[PDB]
Amino acid sequence: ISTEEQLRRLQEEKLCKICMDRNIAIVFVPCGHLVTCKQCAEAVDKCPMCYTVITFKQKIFM
Amino acid sequence: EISTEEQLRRLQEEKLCKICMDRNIAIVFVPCGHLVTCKQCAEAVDKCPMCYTVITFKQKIFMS
Ligand code: NI
Ligand SMILES: [Zn+2]
Ligand SMILES: [Zn+2]
Ligand SMILES: [Zn+2]
Ligand SMILES: [Zn+2]
Repeated sequence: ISTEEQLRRLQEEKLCKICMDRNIAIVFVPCGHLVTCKQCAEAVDKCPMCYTVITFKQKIFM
Repeated sequence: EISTEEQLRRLQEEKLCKICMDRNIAIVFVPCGHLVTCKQCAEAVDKCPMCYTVITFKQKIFMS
């Protein structure tokens, strides 16, 4: 409910779901999930969230 | 950015389509990688409205 806690929550959402250090920076084609930072995207050939095979790793910019 | 409040506001707003600001980004542009528009707003553009790079694909993304 508090501002700080809402904030902590959104920050935590932005984090790579594999290393949880760096922010997400890659979108998986073709499933379209935002899952990993750039480094961690080197370790995966299938989306961790939906297991779709990744045909391409697009770099993103907000 | 200068207070927890503005930090919150920014993280909340950056989810929003940058054109209409009425709904979440739902498209990433290939090849530039800009996250700019909801599905509706991406319909009209053939170049990214941020960097003007020709768009070869509008990839749907899941952002909540
Ligand atoms: Ni509005
Ligand atoms: Zn990572
Ligand atoms: Zn996926
Ligand atoms: Zn829009
Ligand atoms: Zn662009």
